[PDB]
Amino acid sequence: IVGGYTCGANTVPYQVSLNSGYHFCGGSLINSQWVVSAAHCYKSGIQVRLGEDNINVVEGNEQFISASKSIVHPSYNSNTLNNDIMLIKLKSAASLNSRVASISLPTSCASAGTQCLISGWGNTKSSGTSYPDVLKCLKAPILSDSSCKSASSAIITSNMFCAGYLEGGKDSCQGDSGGPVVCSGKLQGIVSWGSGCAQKNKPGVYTKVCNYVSWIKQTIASN
Ligand SMILES: COC(=O)[C@H](Cc1cccc(C(=N)N)c1)NC(=O)CNS(=O)(=O)c1ccc(C)cc1
Ligand SMILES: [Ca+2]
Repeated sequence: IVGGYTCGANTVPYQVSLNSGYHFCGGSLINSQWVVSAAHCYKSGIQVRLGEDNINVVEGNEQFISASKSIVHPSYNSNTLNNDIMLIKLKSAASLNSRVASISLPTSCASAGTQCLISGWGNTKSSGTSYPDVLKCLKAPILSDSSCKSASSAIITSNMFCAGYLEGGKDSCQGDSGGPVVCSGKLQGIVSWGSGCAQKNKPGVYTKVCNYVSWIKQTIASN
């Protein structure tokens, strides 16, 4: 996260860290046994870490649980990042409490102008690299599709939405991928892609979760 602030230990209880010997992606706990993340974060041998703040120090509220199954969206296109979403089932249900909680799925799609909370342990520099050990937070508004396409010229599908600032300076970054974008207490997006980080007229692009609720629900019900 670039231009954000330190969230505070466990103030974002649904945030998870995907670890394969090191943190490589974020994720969101949607219930005691399932996590949602980005399809481009797919990898075998994933361990989910819950209740994390400083990912390099055992602080006492963590739950480390291995994944038993990973399900990338059937229509994920790695070239365009369309349908960049994946579900991860935990080998065992996590113990939910004040520091480890799930985030609800949306019942409707959020509108441009809505303020959302984005979080992660990704790079904090727009130029060069500097990885924080504690969770960073960023408040950012959903941008209109027209204002976005008009700025980045990049290809934005109906399963994506831009959030951030066209002036640059604040944005999600490398290592934040798969992380949550929460608006109105519901999971509305997943950190997906962008051109560099916090560059002017290059806002972050997120997976539009409201379009996948049916798939998520059905998949969780049969797996
Ligand atoms: C990959 O390294 C990076 O610094 C960022 C990471 C990232 C991830 C998720 C969201 C954001 C964000 N800004 N909100 C940033 N992405 C890039 O810089 C990618 N742009 S890119 O134009 O460099 C590019 C595009 C496609 C390929 C195969 C490789 C590189
Ligand atoms: Ca820790």
